[PDB]
Amino acid sequence: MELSFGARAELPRIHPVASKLLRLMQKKETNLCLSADVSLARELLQLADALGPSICMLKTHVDILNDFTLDVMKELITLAKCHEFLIFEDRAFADIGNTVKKQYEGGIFKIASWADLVNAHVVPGSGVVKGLQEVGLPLHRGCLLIAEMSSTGSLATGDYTRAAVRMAEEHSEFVVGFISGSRVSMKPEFLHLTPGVQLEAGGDNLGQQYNSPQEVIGKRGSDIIIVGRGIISAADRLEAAEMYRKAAWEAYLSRLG
Amino acid sequence: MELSFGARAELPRIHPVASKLLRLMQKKETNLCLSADVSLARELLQLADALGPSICMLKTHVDILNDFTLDVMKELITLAKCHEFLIFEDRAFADIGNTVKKQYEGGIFKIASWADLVNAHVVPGSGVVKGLQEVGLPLHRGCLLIAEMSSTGSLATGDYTRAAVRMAEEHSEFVVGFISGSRVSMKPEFLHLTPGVQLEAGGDNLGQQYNSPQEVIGKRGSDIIIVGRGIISAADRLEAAEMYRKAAWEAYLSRLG
Ligand SMILES: O=c1cc(O)n([C@@H]2O[C@H](COP(=O)(O)O)[C@@H](O)[C@H]2O)c(=O)[nH]1
Ligand SMILES: O=c1cc(O)n([C@@H]2O[C@H](COP(=O)(O)O)[C@@H](O)[C@H]2O)c(=O)[nH]1
Repeated sequence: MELSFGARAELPRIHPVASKLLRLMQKKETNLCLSADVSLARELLQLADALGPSICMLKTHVDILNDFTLDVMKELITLAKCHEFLIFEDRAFADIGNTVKKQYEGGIFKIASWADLVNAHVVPGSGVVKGLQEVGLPLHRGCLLIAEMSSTGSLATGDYTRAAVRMAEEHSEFVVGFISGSRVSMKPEFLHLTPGVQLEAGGDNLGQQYNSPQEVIGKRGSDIIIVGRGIISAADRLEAAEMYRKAAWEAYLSRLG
Repeated sequence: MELSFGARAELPRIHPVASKLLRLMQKKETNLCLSADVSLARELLQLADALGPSICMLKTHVDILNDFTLDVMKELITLAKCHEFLIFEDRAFADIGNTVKKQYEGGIFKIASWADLVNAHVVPGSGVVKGLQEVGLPLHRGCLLIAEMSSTGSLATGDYTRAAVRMAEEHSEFVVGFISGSRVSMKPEFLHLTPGVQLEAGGDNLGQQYNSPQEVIGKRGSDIIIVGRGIISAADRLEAAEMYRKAAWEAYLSRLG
Protein backbone atom coordinates (compact mmCIF):
# COMPACT_ATOMS: atom_id res chain seq x y z
CA MET A 1 0.00 0.00 0.00
CA GLU A 2 2.94 2.24 -0.88
CA LEU A 3 2.00 5.91 -1.48
CA SER A 4 3.49 8.51 -3.82
CA PHE A 5 5.39 11.46 -2.37
CA GLY A 6 2.38 13.67 -3.23
CA ALA A 7 -0.06 11.42 -1.35
CA ARG A 8 2.33 11.13 1.60
CA ALA A 9 2.31 14.98 1.72
CA GLU A 10 -1.38 14.80 2.62
CA LEU A 11 -1.21 12.15 5.37
CA PRO A 12 -3.16 13.04 8.55
CA ARG A 13 -0.07 13.00 10.79
CA ILE A 14 2.34 14.64 8.32
CA HIS A 15 4.53 17.42 9.67
CA PRO A 16 4.21 20.71 7.74
CA VAL A 17 7.91 20.75 6.79
CA ALA A 18 7.68 17.14 5.55
CA SER A 19 4.56 18.05 3.56
CA LYS A 20 6.25 21.02 1.91
CA LEU A 21 9.20 18.81 1.02
CA LEU A 22 7.13 15.93 -0.34
CA ARG A 23 5.03 18.29 -2.48
CA LEU A 24 8.09 19.91 -4.11
CA MET A 25 9.68 16.46 -4.65
CA GLN A 26 6.56 15.41 -6.59
CA LYS A 27 6.29 18.71 -8.48
CA LYS A 28 9.93 18.78 -9.55
CA GLU A 29 10.49 15.01 -9.95
CA THR A 30 13.45 15.05 -7.60
CA ASN A 31 14.42 13.12 -4.51
CA LEU A 32 18.03 14.30 -4.58
CA CYS A 33 19.61 16.26 -1.73
CA LEU A 34 22.84 18.01 -2.71
CA SER A 35 25.51 17.81 0.01
CA ALA A 36 27.11 21.19 -0.66
CA ASP A 37 30.47 20.36 0.93
CA VAL A 38 32.44 23.40 -0.07
CA SER A 39 34.44 25.96 1.89
CA LEU A 40 33.60 29.10 -0.16
CA ALA A 41 30.31 30.99 0.06
CA ARG A 42 30.48 31.94 -3.63
CA GLU A 43 30.76 28.28 -4.62
CA LEU A 44 27.93 27.31 -2.27
CA LEU A 45 25.65 29.93 -3.79
CA GLN A 46 26.66 29.21 -7.41
CA LEU A 47 25.93 25.54 -6.79
CA ALA A 48 22.60 26.31 -5.13
CA ASP A 49 21.50 28.52 -8.05
CA ALA A 50 22.59 26.14 -10.87
CA LEU A 51 21.49 22.92 -9.22
CA GLY A 52 18.41 24.29 -7.40
CA PRO A 53 15.98 23.09 -10.07
CA SER A 54 17.43 19.55 -9.83
CA ILE A 55 17.25 19.09 -6.04
CA CYS A 56 14.64 18.84 -3.31
CA MET A 57 17.07 19.85 -0.58
CA LEU A 58 20.49 21.43 -0.09
CA LYS A 59 22.49 20.12 2.85
CA THR A 60 25.04 22.40 4.49
CA HIS A 61 27.90 22.08 6.93
CA VAL A 62 28.01 25.79 7.86
CA ASP A 63 30.98 25.12 10.17
CA ILE A 64 33.26 24.36 7.20
CA LEU A 65 32.43 27.61 5.38
CA ASN A 66 35.52 29.82 5.62
CA ASP A 67 33.52 32.97 4.92
CA PHE A 68 30.21 32.24 6.62
CA THR A 69 28.03 35.22 7.39
CA LEU A 70 24.31 35.41 8.09
CA ASP A 71 23.97 37.40 4.84
CA VAL A 72 25.28 34.32 2.95
CA MET A 73 22.41 32.31 4.46
CA LYS A 74 19.96 35.10 3.46
CA GLU A 75 21.18 34.71 -0.13
CA LEU A 76 20.84 30.91 0.15
CA ILE A 77 17.25 31.30 1.38
CA THR A 78 16.46 33.50 -1.64
CA LEU A 79 17.71 30.70 -3.89
CA ALA A 80 15.83 28.03 -1.91
CA LYS A 81 12.58 30.02 -2.32
CA CYS A 82 13.25 30.70 -6.04
CA HIS A 83 14.07 27.13 -7.00
CA GLU A 84 11.94 25.42 -4.30
CA PHE A 85 14.21 23.34 -2.10
CA LEU A 86 14.64 23.01 1.67
CA ILE A 87 17.83 23.87 3.54
CA PHE A 88 19.17 21.14 5.86
CA GLU A 89 22.05 21.90 8.22
CA ASP A 90 23.87 18.67 8.94
CA ARG A 91 24.98 19.70 12.42
CA ALA A 92 24.39 16.23 13.97
CA PHE A 93 23.55 17.66 17.41
CA ALA A 94 24.83 15.24 20.04
CA ASP A 95 24.90 16.71 23.51
CA ILE A 96 22.52 17.18 26.42
CA GLY A 97 19.24 19.04 25.80
CA ASN A 98 20.29 22.20 27.60
CA THR A 99 23.39 22.57 25.43
CA VAL A 100 21.93 21.67 22.03
CA LYS A 101 19.13 24.22 22.43
CA LYS A 102 21.78 26.95 22.61
CA GLN A 103 23.85 25.46 19.80
CA TYR A 104 20.71 25.45 17.60
CA GLU A 105 19.43 28.95 18.34
CA GLY A 106 22.48 30.98 19.14
CA GLY A 107 26.15 31.57 18.62
CA ILE A 108 27.49 33.01 15.36
CA PHE A 109 25.58 30.64 13.09
CA LYS A 110 22.01 31.05 14.41
CA ILE A 111 21.16 27.77 12.70
CA ALA A 112 17.45 27.75 13.59
CA SER A 113 16.96 31.14 11.87
CA TRP A 114 17.72 29.72 8.39
CA ALA A 115 17.64 25.89 8.45
CA ASP A 116 14.35 24.18 7.61
CA LEU A 117 15.81 20.91 8.87
CA VAL A 118 18.56 19.86 11.24
CA ASN A 119 19.65 16.44 12.43
CA ALA A 120 20.53 14.91 15.78
CA HIS A 121 22.19 11.79 17.10
CA VAL A 122 20.12 9.75 19.52
CA VAL A 123 23.01 8.66 21.79
CA PRO A 124 22.27 11.28 24.49
CA GLY A 125 18.73 10.00 24.93
CA SER A 126 15.52 11.89 24.17
CA GLY A 127 16.59 15.11 25.93
CA VAL A 128 18.53 15.96 22.77
CA VAL A 129 15.20 16.11 20.89
CA LYS A 130 13.41 17.92 23.75
CA GLY A 131 16.11 20.57 23.85
CA LEU A 132 16.11 21.14 20.11
CA GLN A 133 12.27 21.20 20.04
CA GLU A 134 12.12 24.10 22.48
CA VAL A 135 13.72 26.26 19.77
CA GLY A 136 12.50 24.46 16.64
CA LEU A 137 8.79 24.12 17.37
CA PRO A 138 8.22 27.90 17.77
CA LEU A 139 10.25 28.41 14.57
CA HIS A 140 8.20 25.82 12.68
CA ARG A 141 11.24 23.67 11.96
CA GLY A 142 11.76 19.94 11.57
CA CYS A 143 14.42 17.45 12.72
CA LEU A 144 15.91 14.22 11.40
CA LEU A 145 17.27 11.53 13.78
CA ILE A 146 20.42 9.66 12.80
CA ALA A 147 19.29 6.03 12.93
CA GLU A 148 22.09 4.51 10.82
CA MET A 149 25.38 5.80 9.44
CA SER A 150 27.13 5.01 6.16
CA SER A 151 30.65 4.74 7.58
CA THR A 152 32.75 1.69 8.35
CA GLY A 153 32.32 0.50 11.94
CA SER A 154 29.13 2.45 12.58
CA LEU A 155 27.59 1.59 15.96
CA ALA A 156 24.15 2.86 14.79
CA THR A 157 22.80 -0.64 14.34
CA GLY A 158 20.42 -3.10 15.98
CA ASP A 159 18.85 -1.78 19.20
CA TYR A 160 20.46 1.65 18.66
CA THR A 161 18.55 2.02 15.37
CA ARG A 162 15.37 0.76 17.02
CA ALA A 163 15.83 3.35 19.77
CA ALA A 164 16.14 6.11 17.11
CA VAL A 165 12.89 4.99 15.49
CA ARG A 166 11.05 4.98 18.85
CA MET A 167 12.40 8.41 19.71
CA ALA A 168 11.21 9.77 16.34
CA GLU A 169 7.77 8.22 16.60
CA GLU A 170 7.42 9.68 20.13
CA HIS A 171 8.39 13.24 19.05
CA SER A 172 6.44 13.43 15.78
CA GLU A 173 5.56 17.09 16.36
CA PHE A 174 9.19 17.95 15.55
CA VAL A 175 10.94 14.86 14.16
CA VAL A 176 10.05 14.34 10.49
CA GLY A 177 12.33 11.46 9.59
CA PHE A 178 15.75 9.88 9.60
CA ILE A 179 19.23 9.83 8.34
CA SER A 180 19.52 6.12 7.56
CA GLY A 181 20.78 3.61 5.00
CA SER A 182 17.36 2.10 4.45
CA ARG A 183 13.75 2.32 5.46
CA VAL A 184 13.77 1.97 9.25
CA SER A 185 10.21 3.14 10.09
CA MET A 186 7.09 1.52 8.73
CA LYS A 187 5.16 4.78 9.17
CA PRO A 188 4.92 6.65 5.82
CA GLU A 189 4.78 10.11 7.48
CA PHE A 190 8.52 9.80 8.14
CA LEU A 191 11.17 10.67 5.55
CA HIS A 192 14.25 8.52 5.00
CA LEU A 193 17.35 10.35 3.74
CA THR A 194 20.42 8.33 2.83
CA PRO A 195 24.03 9.56 2.50
CA GLY A 196 26.91 7.35 1.28
CA VAL A 197 25.63 7.42 -2.31
CA GLN A 198 27.55 7.25 -5.61
CA LEU A 199 26.83 5.67 -9.00
CA GLU A 200 30.07 3.67 -8.90
CA ALA A 201 31.21 1.23 -6.24
CA GLY A 202 33.75 2.45 -3.72
CA GLY A 203 34.42 4.51 -0.63
CA ASP A 204 36.93 7.05 0.63
CA ASN A 205 40.11 6.72 2.69
CA LEU A 206 38.38 7.74 5.94
CA GLY A 207 35.65 5.11 6.29
CA GLN A 208 32.96 6.35 3.88
CA GLN A 209 31.19 3.56 1.99
CA TYR A 210 29.08 4.06 -1.15
CA ASN A 211 25.97 2.40 -2.49
CA SER A 212 24.03 3.30 -5.61
CA PRO A 213 20.74 5.19 -5.89
CA GLN A 214 19.04 2.05 -7.22
CA GLU A 215 20.27 0.10 -4.18
CA VAL A 216 19.35 2.74 -1.60
CA ILE A 217 15.98 3.89 -2.99
CA GLY A 218 14.93 0.77 -4.88
CA LYS A 219 16.14 -2.17 -2.80
CA ARG A 220 16.53 -0.55 0.66
CA GLY A 221 13.39 1.61 0.41
CA SER A 222 14.79 5.02 1.31
CA ASP A 223 13.23 8.25 0.01
CA ILE A 224 16.02 10.71 -0.73
CA ILE A 225 19.67 10.33 -1.67
CA ILE A 226 22.24 12.69 -0.20
CA VAL A 227 25.19 13.15 -2.58
CA GLY A 228 28.34 15.19 -2.00
CA ARG A 229 31.55 14.29 -3.85
CA GLY A 230 29.71 12.28 -6.56
CA ILE A 231 28.47 15.69 -7.70
CA ILE A 232 30.85 18.24 -6.18
CA SER A 233 34.08 16.70 -7.52
CA ALA A 234 32.64 16.24 -11.02
CA ALA A 235 33.61 18.76 -13.69
CA ASP A 236 30.01 19.46 -14.74
CA ARG A 237 28.11 19.53 -11.43
CA LEU A 238 24.79 20.27 -13.16
CA GLU A 239 24.99 17.20 -15.35
CA ALA A 240 26.19 15.15 -12.39
CA ALA A 241 23.18 16.33 -10.35
CA GLU A 242 20.85 15.43 -13.21
CA MET A 243 22.33 11.92 -13.41
CA TYR A 244 21.75 11.42 -9.68
CA ARG A 245 18.27 12.92 -9.85
CA LYS A 246 17.17 10.68 -12.70
CA ALA A 247 18.66 7.64 -10.94
CA ALA A 248 16.93 8.27 -7.62
CA TRP A 249 13.61 9.25 -9.23
CA GLU A 250 13.36 6.20 -11.45
CA ALA A 251 14.30 3.92 -8.53
CA TYR A 252 11.44 5.51 -6.58
CA LEU A 253 8.93 5.12 -9.43
CA SER A 254 9.81 1.47 -9.94
CA ARG A 255 9.32 0.73 -6.23
CA LEU A 256 5.89 2.40 -6.57
CA GLY A 257 4.90 0.19 -9.54
CA MET B 1 48.74 -0.25 42.21
CA GLU B 2 47.02 3.11 41.71
CA LEU B 3 49.39 5.95 40.71
CA SER B 4 49.28 9.67 41.50
CA PHE B 5 48.56 12.14 38.71
CA GLY B 6 52.27 13.12 38.78
CA ALA B 7 53.43 9.52 38.34
CA ARG B 8 50.84 8.91 35.61
CA ALA B 9 52.37 11.95 33.79
CA GLU B 10 55.58 9.95 33.44
CA LEU B 11 54.12 6.66 32.14
CA PRO B 12 55.94 5.20 29.11
CA ARG B 13 52.88 5.39 26.83
CA ILE B 14 51.57 8.75 28.07
CA HIS B 15 50.52 11.25 25.42
CA PRO B 16 52.30 14.63 25.71
CA VAL B 17 49.03 16.54 26.17
CA ALA B 18 47.94 14.10 28.91
CA SER B 19 51.34 14.49 30.58
CA LYS B 20 51.13 18.28 30.56
CA LEU B 21 47.64 18.06 32.05
CA LEU B 22 48.54 15.53 34.74
CA ARG B 23 51.59 17.55 35.80
CA LEU B 24 49.59 20.78 36.24
CA MET B 25 46.83 18.88 38.10
CA GLN B 26 49.46 17.67 40.59
CA LYS B 27 51.19 21.05 40.84
CA LYS B 28 47.99 23.02 41.40
CA GLU B 29 46.03 20.38 43.38
CA THR B 30 43.12 20.54 40.98
CA ASN B 31 41.17 17.99 39.00
CA LEU B 32 38.35 20.40 38.19
CA CYS B 33 37.40 21.33 34.62
CA LEU B 34 35.22 24.44 34.40
CA SER B 35 32.45 24.13 31.81
CA ALA B 36 32.38 27.77 30.75
CA ASP B 37 28.83 27.73 29.38
CA VAL B 38 28.32 31.40 28.72
CA SER B 39 27.32 33.37 25.65
CA LEU B 40 29.51 36.48 26.16
CA ALA B 41 33.24 36.60 25.44
CA ARG B 42 33.82 39.08 28.29
CA GLU B 43 32.22 36.67 30.77
CA LEU B 44 34.20 33.74 29.38
CA LEU B 45 37.46 35.63 29.79
CA GLN B 46 36.60 37.05 33.24
CA LEU B 47 35.77 33.53 34.40
CA ALA B 48 38.95 32.11 32.89
CA ASP B 49 41.11 34.75 34.62
CA ALA B 50 39.45 34.52 38.07
CA LEU B 51 39.03 30.76 38.15
CA GLY B 52 42.21 29.84 36.21
CA PRO B 53 44.21 29.10 39.36
CA SER B 54 41.47 26.71 40.58
CA ILE B 55 41.09 24.60 37.43
CA CYS B 56 43.11 22.15 35.36
CA MET B 57 41.02 22.71 32.25
CA LEU B 58 38.47 25.10 30.78
CA LYS B 59 35.84 23.53 28.54
CA THR B 60 34.25 25.64 25.83
CA HIS B 61 31.27 25.42 23.52
CA VAL B 62 32.54 28.05 21.03
CA ASP B 63 29.34 27.65 18.98
CA ILE B 64 27.24 29.26 21.75
CA LEU B 65 29.46 32.36 22.00
CA ASN B 66 27.48 35.24 20.50
CA ASP B 67 30.62 37.29 19.92
CA PHE B 68 33.19 34.65 19.05
CA THR B 69 36.29 35.84 17.26
CA LEU B 70 39.69 34.22 16.91
CA ASP B 71 41.10 37.13 18.96
CA VAL B 72 38.88 36.01 21.88
CA MET B 73 40.56 32.60 21.71
CA LYS B 74 43.99 34.31 21.59
CA GLU B 75 43.08 36.08 24.84
CA LEU B 76 41.86 32.77 26.32
CA ILE B 77 45.18 31.12 25.40
CA THR B 78 47.06 33.92 27.18
CA LEU B 79 45.03 33.16 30.31
CA ALA B 80 45.51 29.39 29.91
CA LYS B 81 49.30 29.89 29.72
CA CYS B 82 49.32 32.36 32.66
CA HIS B 83 47.26 30.23 35.02
CA GLU B 84 48.26 26.82 33.58
CA PHE B 85 45.16 25.06 32.33
CA LEU B 86 44.27 23.29 29.08
CA ILE B 87 41.51 24.41 26.72
CA PHE B 88 38.99 21.71 25.73
CA GLU B 89 36.42 22.41 23.02
CA ASP B 90 33.41 20.20 23.63
CA ARG B 91 32.47 19.92 19.97
CA ALA B 92 31.49 16.21 20.19
CA PHE B 93 32.49 15.50 16.57
CA ALA B 94 30.10 12.89 15.18
CA ASP B 95 30.29 12.56 11.43
CA ILE B 96 32.37 10.70 8.86
CA GLY B 97 36.15 11.19 8.91
CA ASN B 98 36.27 13.34 5.79
CA THR B 99 33.79 15.82 7.26
CA VAL B 100 35.10 16.04 10.83
CA LYS B 101 38.63 16.81 9.61
CA LYS B 102 37.26 19.96 7.98
CA GLN B 103 35.05 20.83 10.95
CA TYR B 104 38.13 20.57 13.22
CA GLU B 105 40.61 22.55 11.13
CA GLY B 106 38.55 25.03 9.21
CA GLY B 107 35.47 27.18 9.06
CA ILE B 108 35.13 30.31 11.19
CA PHE B 109 36.17 28.66 14.45
CA LYS B 110 39.47 27.00 13.44
CA ILE B 111 39.11 24.79 16.51
CA ALA B 112 42.41 22.91 16.08
CA SER B 113 44.37 26.21 16.15
CA TRP B 114 43.45 26.92 19.81
CA ALA B 115 42.00 23.78 21.46
CA ASP B 116 44.42 21.48 23.30
CA LEU B 117 41.67 18.87 23.48
CA VAL B 118 38.52 18.05 21.57
CA ASN B 119 36.05 15.20 21.93
CA ALA B 120 34.33 12.82 19.53
CA HIS B 121 31.44 10.38 19.59
CA VAL B 122 32.30 6.85 18.55
CA VAL B 123 29.01 6.11 16.72
CA PRO B 124 30.46 6.71 13.23
CA GLY B 125 33.15 4.10 13.75
CA SER B 126 36.90 4.69 13.90
CA GLY B 127 37.02 6.92 10.79
CA VAL B 128 35.88 9.78 13.04
CA VAL B 129 39.17 9.42 14.97
CA LYS B 130 41.25 8.90 11.80
CA GLY B 131 39.82 12.05 10.27
CA LEU B 132 40.40 14.17 13.35
CA GLN B 133 43.94 12.74 13.75
CA GLU B 134 44.98 13.93 10.31
CA VAL B 135 44.64 17.49 11.60
CA GLY B 136 45.34 16.96 15.31
CA LEU B 137 48.53 14.90 15.17
CA PRO B 138 50.50 17.54 13.19
CA LEU B 139 49.15 20.17 15.61
CA HIS B 140 50.19 18.11 18.65
CA ARG B 141 46.63 17.91 19.95
CA GLY B 142 44.73 15.28 21.91
CA CYS B 143 41.21 13.82 21.73
CA LEU B 144 38.70 12.40 24.19
CA LEU B 145 36.17 9.71 23.14
CA ILE B 146 32.64 9.88 24.54
CA ALA B 147 32.24 6.46 26.15
CA GLU B 148 29.28 7.28 28.43
CA MET B 149 26.92 10.23 28.76
CA SER B 150 25.32 11.74 31.86
CA SER B 151 21.87 12.28 30.38
CA THR B 152 18.67 10.31 30.85
CA GLY B 153 18.24 7.58 28.22
CA SER B 154 21.86 7.61 27.09
CA LEU B 155 22.61 4.81 24.61
CA ALA B 156 26.36 5.00 25.43
CA THR B 157 26.26 1.85 27.51
CA GLY B 158 27.31 -1.79 27.37
CA ASP B 159 28.95 -2.78 24.08
CA TYR B 160 28.88 0.85 22.87
CA THR B 161 31.09 1.86 25.83
CA ARG B 162 33.34 -1.15 25.22
CA ALA B 163 33.68 -0.10 21.58
CA ALA B 164 34.73 3.42 22.70
CA VAL B 165 37.43 1.96 24.95
CA ARG B 166 38.77 -0.27 22.14
CA MET B 167 38.81 2.64 19.71
CA ALA B 168 40.76 4.76 22.23
CA GLU B 169 43.27 2.05 23.02
CA GLU B 170 43.82 1.52 19.26
CA HIS B 171 44.44 5.24 18.55
CA SER B 172 46.62 6.08 21.56
CA GLU B 173 48.81 8.42 19.51
CA PHE B 174 45.91 10.91 19.49
CA VAL B 175 43.23 9.73 21.93
CA VAL B 176 44.19 10.59 25.51
CA GLY B 177 41.06 9.57 27.38
CA PHE B 178 37.31 9.64 27.74
CA ILE B 179 34.23 11.53 28.55
CA SER B 180 32.58 9.00 30.87
CA GLY B 181 30.69 8.63 34.14
CA SER B 182 33.27 6.31 35.63
CA ARG B 183 36.56 4.61 34.98
CA VAL B 184 36.04 2.65 31.76
CA SER B 185 39.67 1.82 30.83
CA MET B 186 42.01 -0.11 33.08
CA LYS B 187 45.02 1.55 31.42
CA PRO B 188 46.30 4.45 33.59
CA GLU B 189 47.63 6.44 30.59
CA PHE B 190 44.03 7.38 29.78
CA LEU B 191 42.20 10.27 31.45
CA HIS B 192 38.59 10.00 32.59
CA LEU B 193 36.60 13.26 32.59
CA THR B 194 33.08 13.25 34.01
CA PRO B 195 30.31 15.80 33.41
CA GLY B 196 26.93 15.70 35.20
CA VAL B 197 28.47 16.85 38.48
CA GLN B 198 26.96 18.93 41.31
CA LEU B 199 27.33 18.89 45.10
CA GLU B 200 23.57 18.51 45.59
CA ALA B 201 21.30 15.81 44.19
CA GLY B 202 19.22 16.68 41.16
CA GLY B 203 19.12 17.23 37.42
CA ASP B 204 17.70 19.69 34.93
CA ASN B 205 14.47 19.77 32.94
CA LEU B 206 16.14 18.46 29.75
CA GLY B 207 17.57 15.11 30.88
CA GLN B 208 20.74 16.13 32.74
CA GLN B 209 21.45 14.02 35.83
CA TYR B 210 23.88 14.99 38.61
CA ASN B 211 26.19 13.02 40.84
CA SER B 212 28.62 14.37 43.41
CA PRO B 213 32.40 14.72 43.14
CA GLN B 214 32.85 12.12 45.88
CA GLU B 215 30.66 9.68 43.92
CA VAL B 216 32.30 10.30 40.54
CA ILE B 217 35.96 10.51 41.60
CA GLY B 218 35.88 8.43 44.76
CA LYS B 219 33.41 5.62 44.10
CA ARG B 220 33.35 5.53 40.26
CA GLY B 221 37.10 6.14 39.82
CA SER B 222 37.08 9.04 37.38
CA ASP B 223 39.90 11.60 37.25
CA ILE B 224 38.40 15.01 36.54
CA ILE B 225 35.00 16.56 37.20
CA ILE B 226 33.44 18.82 34.59
CA VAL B 227 31.15 21.40 36.22
CA GLY B 228 29.02 24.03 34.49
CA ARG B 229 25.92 25.39 36.22
CA GLY B 230 27.07 24.25 39.71
CA ILE B 231 29.65 27.02 39.33
CA ILE B 232 28.34 29.33 36.62
CA SER B 233 24.91 29.96 38.18
CA ALA B 234 26.38 30.58 41.64
CA ALA B 235 26.75 34.17 42.80
CA ASP B 236 30.41 33.79 43.77
CA ARG B 237 31.86 31.62 40.98
CA LEU B 238 35.35 31.67 42.51
CA GLU B 239 34.17 30.26 45.82
CA ALA B 240 31.98 27.76 43.97
CA ALA B 241 35.00 26.63 41.92
CA GLU B 242 37.05 26.25 45.10
CA MET B 243 34.34 24.11 46.69
CA TYR B 244 34.30 21.81 43.64
CA ARG B 245 38.09 21.73 43.47
CA LYS B 246 38.50 20.76 47.11
CA ALA B 247 35.76 18.12 46.75
CA ALA B 248 37.27 16.47 43.68
CA TRP B 249 40.84 16.66 44.99
CA GLU B 250 40.09 15.10 48.36
CA ALA B 251 38.04 12.33 46.67
CA TYR B 252 41.10 11.62 44.51
CA LEU B 253 43.51 11.58 47.47
CA SER B 254 41.32 9.22 49.46
CA ARG B 255 41.12 6.78 46.53
CA LEU B 256 44.94 6.93 46.43
CA GLY B 257 45.27 6.08 50.15
O1 LIG C 1 25.98 8.52 7.89
C1 LIG C 1 26.30 9.62 7.40
C2 LIG C 1 25.87 10.78 7.97
C3 LIG C 1 26.27 11.96 7.32
O2 LIG C 1 25.92 13.11 7.76
N1 LIG C 1 27.02 11.96 6.21
C4 LIG C 1 27.38 13.20 5.51
O3 LIG C 1 26.82 13.13 4.15
C5 LIG C 1 27.84 13.64 3.16
C6 LIG C 1 28.41 12.49 2.32
O4 LIG C 1 29.19 13.19 1.37
P1 LIG C 1 29.90 12.36 0.18
O5 LIG C 1 28.79 11.97 -0.79
O6 LIG C 1 30.88 13.35 -0.37
O7 LIG C 1 30.55 11.14 0.77
C7 LIG C 1 28.86 14.34 4.07
O8 LIG C 1 28.59 15.74 4.21
C8 LIG C 1 28.82 13.68 5.42
O9 LIG C 1 29.13 14.57 6.48
C9 LIG C 1 27.43 10.73 5.72
O10 LIG C 1 28.20 10.66 4.66
N2 LIG C 1 27.07 9.55 6.32
O1 LIG D 1 27.59 13.34 28.88
C1 LIG D 1 27.78 14.57 28.79
C2 LIG D 1 28.57 15.08 27.80
C3 LIG D 1 28.73 16.47 27.83
O2 LIG D 1 29.46 17.07 26.95
N1 LIG D 1 28.16 17.26 28.75
C4 LIG D 1 28.38 18.71 28.78
O3 LIG D 1 29.00 19.04 30.07
C5 LIG D 1 28.36 20.29 30.63
C6 LIG D 1 27.48 19.96 31.84
O4 LIG D 1 27.13 21.26 32.29
P1 LIG D 1 26.27 21.40 33.66
O5 LIG D 1 27.23 21.08 34.80
O6 LIG D 1 25.81 22.83 33.61
O7 LIG D 1 25.13 20.41 33.61
C7 LIG D 1 27.63 20.85 29.41
O8 LIG D 1 28.41 21.81 28.69
C8 LIG D 1 27.27 19.70 28.51
O9 LIG D 1 27.23 20.08 27.14
C9 LIG D 1 27.34 16.65 29.68
O10 LIG D 1 26.72 17.37 30.59
N2 LIG D 1 27.15 15.29 29.71
